[PDB]
Amino acid sequence: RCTTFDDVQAPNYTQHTSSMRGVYYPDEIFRSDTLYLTQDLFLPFYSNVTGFHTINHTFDNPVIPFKDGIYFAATEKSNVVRGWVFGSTMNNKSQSVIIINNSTNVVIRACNFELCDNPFFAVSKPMGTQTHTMIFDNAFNCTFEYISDAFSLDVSEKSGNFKHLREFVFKNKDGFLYVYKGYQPIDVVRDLPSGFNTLKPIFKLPLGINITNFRAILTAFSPTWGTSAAAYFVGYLKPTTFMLKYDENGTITDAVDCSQNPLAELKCS
Ligand SMILES: *[C@@H]1O[C@H](CO)[C@@H](O[C@@H]2O[C@H](CO)[C@@H](O)[C@H](O)[C@H]2NC(C)=O)[C@H](O)[C@H]1NC(C)=O
Ligand SMILES: *[C@@H]1O[C@H](CO)[C@@H](O)[C@H](O)[C@H]1NC(C)=O
Repeated sequence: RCTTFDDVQAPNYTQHTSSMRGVYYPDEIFRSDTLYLTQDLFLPFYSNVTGFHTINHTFDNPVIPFKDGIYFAATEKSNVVRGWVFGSTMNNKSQSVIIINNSTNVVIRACNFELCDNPFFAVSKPMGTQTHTMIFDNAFNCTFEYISDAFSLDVSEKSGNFKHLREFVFKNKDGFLYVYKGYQPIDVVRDLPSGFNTLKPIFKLPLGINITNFRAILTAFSPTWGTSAAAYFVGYLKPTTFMLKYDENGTITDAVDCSQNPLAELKCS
């Protein structure tokens, strides 16, 4: 059973900056102590980024075009952003893959899903426990199934600053859904803080599905819906030439966006 919310305020599509975020290890090669020039799908430095903010009567989960791949950040203190649906029609007329953390397991399922237009987890604000999981009402022709080892995640509403910055890069390449991940702690009340955090590949999903759109799977907090403060950010990957500095320990510690300006475009420098 799918549930829509009553009086949702429309999204504002606020604009923010990506600073120097979104850099990821572009492949599996273990380069070390070198500079590496490549042309790949990168998020250019100081690109515009769309901020979807959940607060008060606002609950931003619209269908967002996937295009050539995305950078996706989330500023969190109450584990609101819990997953994504990647697909095309977002109907059960086509294949979709759901990638979620449902508070005990990480689930990745590629099926013909009867998606809820307003998919959400629901948590009791007084009881502090997850009560509902309403993402789809039916599923058939399931093509991919992954369920992680069990864990225990704090689902309850928290107060104060956003303490967790969770970054991801999603690409559809060679029939695979590449999922890159990075994390860093923060303490901020708004916006996507400036910084640099290389993302590492965590999934290379052999789905082979058409992914033109996606939707964020969020968390409503009820005491009959309600919200808790959160925000995610979508940037679009573009074909760009980057120079990645692989340190002596094999770590990407710095990068130059060669299209940023002629000073950067010193071949590059
Ligand atoms: C998160 O999803 C997992 C996977 O569907 C759930 O684990 C399964 O739960 C069902 C009953 O709900 C059991 O029959 C299965 O044996 C479980 N599978 C595994 C691998 O443990 C889990 O219960 C879900 N968590 C929440 C909080 O809904
Ligand atoms: C999903 O497919 C079933 C039949 O397979 C159909 O009854 C249902 O209406 C579809 N979903 C939606 C949202 O229409």
